[PDB]
Amino acid sequence: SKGEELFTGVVPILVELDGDVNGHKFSVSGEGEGDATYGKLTLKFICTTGKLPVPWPTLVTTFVQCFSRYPDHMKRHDFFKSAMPEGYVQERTIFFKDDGNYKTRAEVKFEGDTLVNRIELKGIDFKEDGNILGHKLEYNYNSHNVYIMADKQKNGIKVNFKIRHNIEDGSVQLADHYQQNTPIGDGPVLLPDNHYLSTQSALSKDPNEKRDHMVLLEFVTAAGI
Repeated sequence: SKGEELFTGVVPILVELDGDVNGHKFSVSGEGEGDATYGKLTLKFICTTGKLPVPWPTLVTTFVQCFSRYPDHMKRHDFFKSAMPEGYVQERTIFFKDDGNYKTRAEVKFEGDTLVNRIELKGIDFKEDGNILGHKLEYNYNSHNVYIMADKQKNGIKVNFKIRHNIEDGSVQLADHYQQNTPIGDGPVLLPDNHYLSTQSALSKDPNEKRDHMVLLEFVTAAGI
């Protein structure tokens, strides 16, 4: 396919987010690199408007699936890379159990040789005293499976999954994800058979960094075929 060749080495990544959660406005910038050969991502995010109003972990999923490692035998199912360099639109709705929801819209594509993820986030109906606004989530992250399916009507894919956020009291915060991706260009893309992505992520901090930020290491590989 098209994009395949674009991912053959380490690619620099730029992440830009504009958000509003219950009237609290904020901006985030992130930079790093991805190496789809190992399904590996390394990023650092910085809250540019000051203190992040929600917990960092809640934004992970929002902050580039084209960096997933697809095994040789599954290359024909890699929609993400097939949409490059023109890119794709990724939209979601994220429902926090017994809490508010996030609505996101992003464009992911290449600007020169940098892979760009530009997002607009809108959060509503959050409880001022819930796990999100109340900042009760631990600073860590779990492994998940992300289910993918073809959408022949929109020439895209539909994706669904649940994230499990650990709460400081030992409990769990569920986050139901509903997602749609559609190509930006008019060129051909690869529509996949049902399959899934297996994820793992580690969160850390930069000891010498005074701004509000998050350091992220993540591995993702496709499976189920």
